[PDB]
Amino acid sequence: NLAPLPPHVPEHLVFDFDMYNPSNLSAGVQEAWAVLQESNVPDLVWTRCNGGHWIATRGQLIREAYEDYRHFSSECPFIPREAGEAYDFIPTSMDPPEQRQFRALANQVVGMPVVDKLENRIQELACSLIESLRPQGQCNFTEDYAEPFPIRIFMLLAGLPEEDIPHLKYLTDQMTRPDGSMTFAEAKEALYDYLIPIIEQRRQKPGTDAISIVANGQVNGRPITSDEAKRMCGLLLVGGLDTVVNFLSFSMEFLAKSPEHRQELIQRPERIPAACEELLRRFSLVADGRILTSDYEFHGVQLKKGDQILLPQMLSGLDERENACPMHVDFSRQKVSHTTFGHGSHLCLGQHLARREIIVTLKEWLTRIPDFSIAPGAQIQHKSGIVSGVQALPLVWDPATTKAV
Ligand code: HEM
Ligand SMILES: CC1(C)[C@H]2CC[C@]1(C)C(=O)C2
Ligand SMILES: [K+]
Repeated sequence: NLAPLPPHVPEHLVFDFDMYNPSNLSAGVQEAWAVLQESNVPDLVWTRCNGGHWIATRGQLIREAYEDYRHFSSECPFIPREAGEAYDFIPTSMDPPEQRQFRALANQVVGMPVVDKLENRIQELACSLIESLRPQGQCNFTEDYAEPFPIRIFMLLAGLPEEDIPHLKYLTDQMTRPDGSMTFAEAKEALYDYLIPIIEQRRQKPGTDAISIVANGQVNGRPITSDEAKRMCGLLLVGGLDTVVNFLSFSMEFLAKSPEHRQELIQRPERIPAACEELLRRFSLVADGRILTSDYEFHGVQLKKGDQILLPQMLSGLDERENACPMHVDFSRQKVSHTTFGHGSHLCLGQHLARREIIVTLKEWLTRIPDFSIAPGAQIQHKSGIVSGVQALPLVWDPATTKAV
């Protein structure tokens, strides 16, 4: 149920939003979150759900809060409170100045030059998976492409066996969209139980994979400890297994429902980079936040030391103060404004690898299967959380319209 109102929270600012189960969920998850941006609702509200916390609802306030690490700390970034307390991943659980040194090391394994290195295998794998599904006339897109494609690339990058994917994917999902069988703390500890033996193994026998580079790496001179390497590798696992996976499915659900947008990109495959950005704005999917270090008056509201505030990256680009007609997808938008990959000092390091997996998917899929639909009568359901997603996505096409390349 609800959590009792704190003394400092005025009554006219209460709007009971549940981020794990929004009441408008059937209309789509972005639409369900967009109810916070209607005429009746203020820029900053308090919900009594999930222990009780603030939510900033506007792009202006979300950008402002992510720039100010002094008042708004990363130490406790997840809601509910006990998930945020247990959270100790690197570099996401630290503020500047100390987080900055770990960023350069993580950038060695997921940054731009490693993307260039992988580009040939990313190409190879997409074409292979799509050419396999092509004669079939149908697929559950989430199972058949959206999961195997990003995840297999990450397991290659990190040098882990493919047979381990089911176990790891399950644990990751409990951290982002819990079903109640595991607490955040139990999920995290089980991921660490997996990593520790492997990090010890590649510290005595180094390879060229991602885990070997992190474990044998250096932060601003000094050798990195086994503990820090475990906490950095934990984040990379979560990021590689539950981000692009979920976004690909939102993008393809839209494309199956809009043959005009599908056609524009077939006619002009050079607009596909630009299309990628608009889809990232419209189908943004991440929402975490920050904790108040002191009492602070933020835009005429009293925040108290210890309060959690959810600062949904998702909402910035759906805000009509930033983009006009925000629920409409337009590939020739003049300025595409979002904070899909974050804002401030914690800007997503894997964003280059993300965009390449997205752009290669669009180009290579439309090139082979230009005409497809949602399976008729099937109702598409979303799920909300720290990272939102899609439960299933049955597609159908007719194999005579396809092209073997
Ligand atoms: C659709 C794809 C993706 C989205 C929307 C996304 C979103 C984000 C967001 C919002 C943050 C900031 C978190 C915060 O401020 O608390 C972030 C950080 C981060 N992401 Fe991503 N991400 C994506 C893909 C990836 C991938 C594929 C990886 C690579 C394994 C990854 C690795 C990281 C890392 C290492 C950080 C931590 C950076 C730091 O704290 O300094 N992300 N991402
Ligand atoms: C997307 C992410 C990698 C980023 C925000 C949520 C996430 C799952 C993390 O724990 C950090
Ligand atoms: K913490």
